[PDB]
Amino acid sequence: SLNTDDIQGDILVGMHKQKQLFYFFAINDPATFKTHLASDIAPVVASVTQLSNVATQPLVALNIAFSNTGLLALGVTDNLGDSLFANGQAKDATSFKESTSSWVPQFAGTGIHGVIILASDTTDLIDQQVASIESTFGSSISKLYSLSASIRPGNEAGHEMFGFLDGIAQPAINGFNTPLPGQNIVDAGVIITGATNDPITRPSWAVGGSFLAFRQLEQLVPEFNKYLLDNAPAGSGSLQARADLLGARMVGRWKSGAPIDLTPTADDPALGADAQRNNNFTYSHAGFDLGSDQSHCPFSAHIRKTRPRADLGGSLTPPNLSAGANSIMRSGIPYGPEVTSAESASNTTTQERGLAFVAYQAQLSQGFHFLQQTWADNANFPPGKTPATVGLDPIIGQNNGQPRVVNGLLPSNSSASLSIPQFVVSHGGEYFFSPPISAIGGRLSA
Ligand code: HEM
Ligand SMILES: *[C@@H]1O[C@H](CO)[C@@H](O[C@@H]2O[C@H](CO)[C@@H](O[C@@H]3O[C@H](CO)[C@@H](O)[C@H](O)[C@@H]3O)[C@H](O)[C@H]2NC(C)=O)[C@H](O)[C@H]1NC(C)=O
Ligand SMILES: *[C@@H]1O[C@H](CO)[C@@H](O)[C@H](O)[C@H]1NC(C)=O
Ligand SMILES: *[C@@H]1O[C@H](CO)[C@@H](O)[C@H](O)[C@H]1NC(C)=O
Ligand SMILES: C[As](C)(=O)[O-]
Repeated sequence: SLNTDDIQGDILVGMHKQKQLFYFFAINDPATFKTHLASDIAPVVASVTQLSNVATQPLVALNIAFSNTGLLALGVTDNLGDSLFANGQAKDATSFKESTSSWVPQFAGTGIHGVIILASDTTDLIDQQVASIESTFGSSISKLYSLSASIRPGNEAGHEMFGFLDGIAQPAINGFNTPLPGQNIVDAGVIITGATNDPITRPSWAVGGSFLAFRQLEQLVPEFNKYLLDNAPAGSGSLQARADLLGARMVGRWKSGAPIDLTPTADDPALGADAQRNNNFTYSHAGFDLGSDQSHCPFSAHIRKTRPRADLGGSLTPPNLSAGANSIMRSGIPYGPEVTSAESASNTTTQERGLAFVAYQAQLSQGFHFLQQTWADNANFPPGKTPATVGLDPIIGQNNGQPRVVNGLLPSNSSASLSIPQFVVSHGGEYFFSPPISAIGGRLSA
């Protein structure tokens, strides 16, 4: 099975901290960088084992990942077996029908050699650890960009910026996770490079790693909320209820985490909070035609677009096991301030906030990149539906900056289209490789 002593913590279990910093660096002096990578970083890289034990949480959890150009800067010229990783995310932007005009300039290029993920319960601890790293490495490293992120405050902890409980759904790794009801079950090699049934040849030092797809996704929260009020379906329910319904129809879950498939007309917070129930569905319903029924959940809903379940065949009763190879592990975390009074009032965002999106997978072409291009951005996915035009994912679907046509959202008429402005704005990111911990003070320091 998996050697969890040698797998970086964020890949499989997440950092388990209130605050994170994504610290994007260039390598100036490989020789000196390597010395300190081996001596100072490697020994303190947090493993899955370490982060899985409540009694061995580090004060600051550290992970580290390298871009293609970072590996080359280290003289590591081996083929990692991933062309998307090699080319970098900036080159991939066309695949997602987005312009680099909105990108963080530092992302729009291949100058970034890596990212250090620091995680801690206070920003003070993170800041001090940055100081220690910079003093240790000196001018052998340059900070190019950073992004601070945090779990949201109070009762919104674990919710993303639109207000929805996040981090319910992940693939279970066969032989490692004990699966929850409804959860997909996949080979380790879907997530971990060189692991069980990863068909791609890797360098030996890379066995136990994963590809990290980072995306800085700004969310326009006041704009989103206004759209919901303005386009809420008619009905006998209150305006707030009907606006909330439309939001949940877009996501596929209510804010509590309750899947709309299991509770189509109102939130069920007891269900949302219950990990034994809140993923226990396939999209199939007795007496309903899977191909045309959007009364439980639109074909276009975010979670349905990103894990189709019964939409791609297989069991109509849970768990559905379809499309395991297109699973991602998600370790995203919100960034930016809470929505301010003035923004709430004006419906207009002025302070950047959103999701520091992190997806892990063994093949970028099967994971994040696939979900975004082949499913979310595909107006005829899922296939074989009636009507055939599902439209785009209303959360992440992109159409070159144009409003997205999204069908199925209104319960009264599945043929009714909404034309929806983007509420998520990509500011880009990069593809990294999080190596096994042994490689950090091993090959990468040699
Ligand atoms: C800021 C942008 C995004 C927001 C606000 C967002 C929000 C959410 C929410 C609220 C959930 C439901 C929580 C859960 O089931 O765990 C979810 C699930 C998910 N999202 Fe996102 N998401 C975003 C971007 C992305 C992107 C870019 C992808 C991949 C291309 C992605 C893939 C997924 C997947 C795979 C699931 C779980 C689906 C399942 O297993 O049923 N999301 N997202
Ligand atoms: C996850 O969801 C499934 C359904 O998709 C749940 O299984 C269902 O559980 C209910 C209540 O326990 C079962 O009800 C039974 O129906 C049979 C009809 O054959 C009846 O003879 C019994 O008297 C009873 O009413 C239902 O059969 C069962 N369905 C299936 C397909 O297994 C399951 O309980 C959920 N898991 C969790 C942890 O909630
Ligand atoms: C924000 O949008 C809501 C709903 O459309 C509207 O009632 C309100 O007047 C808007 N705020 C401003 C400042 O226009
Ligand atoms: C359903 O929506 C379609 C597409 O806009 C429209 O042509 C049709 O008239 C609608 N049906 C009803 C009953 O509103
Ligand atoms: C999942 As059912 C009880 O609507 O067939």
